[PDB]
Amino acid sequence: MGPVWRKHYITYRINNYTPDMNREDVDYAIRKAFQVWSNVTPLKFSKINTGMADILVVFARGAHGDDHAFDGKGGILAHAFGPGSGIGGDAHFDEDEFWTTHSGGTNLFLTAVHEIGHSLGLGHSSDPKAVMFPTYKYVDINTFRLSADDIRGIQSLYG
Ligand SMILES: NC(=O)[C@H](CCC(=O)O)NC(=O)[C@H](CCC(=O)O)NC(=O)CCc1ccc(-c2cc(-c3ccccc3)cs2)cc1
Ligand SMILES: [Ca+2]
Ligand SMILES: [Ca+2]
Ligand SMILES: [Ca+2]
Ligand SMILES: [Zn+2]
Ligand SMILES: [Zn+2]
Repeated sequence: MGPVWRKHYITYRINNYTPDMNREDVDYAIRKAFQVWSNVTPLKFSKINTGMADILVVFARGAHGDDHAFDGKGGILAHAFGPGSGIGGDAHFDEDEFWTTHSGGTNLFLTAVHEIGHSLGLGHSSDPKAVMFPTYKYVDINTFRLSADDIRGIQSLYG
């Protein structure tokens, strides 16, 4: 097992915005992704626009300051650090991907759901129907729901 936030009130901040999408559409995708996890836990998420946040959201390309360089278009889409101080919790998205509000390119909302799972301390699921399954695939975003496995996983960390 890994680490967890030793608190239930968790802040996030968007460091910077992909030019792929409009600013409002980015904020929304991220907000809705946090809400997915909020809906099945006691966790409360708050966006801040300046200052120290628990989870920093970053778009960057190639080698971008950690031990985990991105790899251009395709392959790695994003990654996130487990709960902890400093870079802990932070979620990074590869700017070399084309981020979208829909099924075009790589869907930011679905990807954020997956990465925030990691930011909260989840690992991967062996269940192909779970959002924490290790590879991207588009599913209808209006009908999207966490799988029972995702809910089991997150509730085992936060009660
Ligand atoms: N070359 C690679 O692709 C490597 C290989 C994996 C490894 O060995 O680390 N991947 C990597 O390095 C990184 C690691 C970071 C992470 O895992 O988040 N992974 C990645 O870059 C991929 C991260 C990702 C994983 C899953 C999803 C999604 C799943 C779903 C979904 C919805 C319903 C049902 C089923 C699925 C919607 S969206 C989105 C994004
Ligand atoms: Ca990539
Ligand atoms: Ca952090
Ligand atoms: Ca891009
Ligand atoms: Zn990174
Ligand atoms: Zn993952």
